[PDB]
Amino acid sequence: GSMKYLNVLAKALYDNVAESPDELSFRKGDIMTVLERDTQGLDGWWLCSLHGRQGIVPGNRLKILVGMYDKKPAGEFIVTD
Repeated sequence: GSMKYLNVLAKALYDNVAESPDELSFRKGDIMTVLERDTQGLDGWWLCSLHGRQGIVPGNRLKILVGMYDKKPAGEFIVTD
């Protein structure tokens, strides 16, 4: 239905440390779900979710992996045109 998320994940190829709580701290080998891309108007920065938080992550350090095919059916949203 309407208002569905991407529900694709990506594996970190490189590690980082986050200086802000709005930024995600991840390490190489870890996997996070990508919710949307270019989330701050910055090309290549994706809004990912990991460890109970969501935050900005440089997608240039991630590799997209389809880890889930089954997912919520969603669709619970108002009508839109």
